Order: sequence, then C-alpha cells, then structure tokens
Amino acid sequence: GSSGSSGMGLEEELLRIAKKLEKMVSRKKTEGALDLLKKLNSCQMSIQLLQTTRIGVAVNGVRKHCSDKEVVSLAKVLIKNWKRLLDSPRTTKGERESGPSSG
Repeated sequence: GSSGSSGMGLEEELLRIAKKLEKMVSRKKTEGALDLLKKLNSCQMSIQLLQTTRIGVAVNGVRKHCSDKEVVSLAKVLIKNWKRLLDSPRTTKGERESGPSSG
C-alpha cells in the first residue's frame, strides 16, 4: 500500500515477524527473536490470524530452537496467551472449589 506505517494492519506486521522468525529457525540462528516476540506480545493476535500469520508455529519453532529464558519466556507467553486466543477444541479437566460467595 501507501508508504508509511500508521493505521490498521497488524496482520501484516505479524506475518512479517513470523517470516523473520521462521527464517531464523530455518537458518538456525535466532538472534533477534526477543524483538520479534516482543512485538508479537504487543500485537493483537487472533485465531483467524493465528492461521494466516501461523506465528503460533513460528514462536514454538524458536522456543524449541532456543533454550534461552527471555527469548523462550516471551515465546511461552505467546503460546499461553495464544492458548486462550486459539484455545483449540480439546478436552481437559481441572477445578478448584466451584462455589462463588461462600460465607
């Protein structure tokens, strides 16, 4: 589109990031993943986008090709957070006292 970045998009930056990550993973380097991850964290992710940007696999790709803490951490958060965004359809269990207002 027109030159300059100011308005709507995200989906673009998201993809641009993935590519960067995906590339890094491919080249097995991952140097500036944090920066990428960071943005992601500060990028309104969505299920539909999770498929388009396919960043979900990008992050993991790093979290796997990276044993760091910060680069791995943020990556985890991206997974967790996305875990809620996408939260694929699966069965699970877990409950801790189900009773609001008890007293």
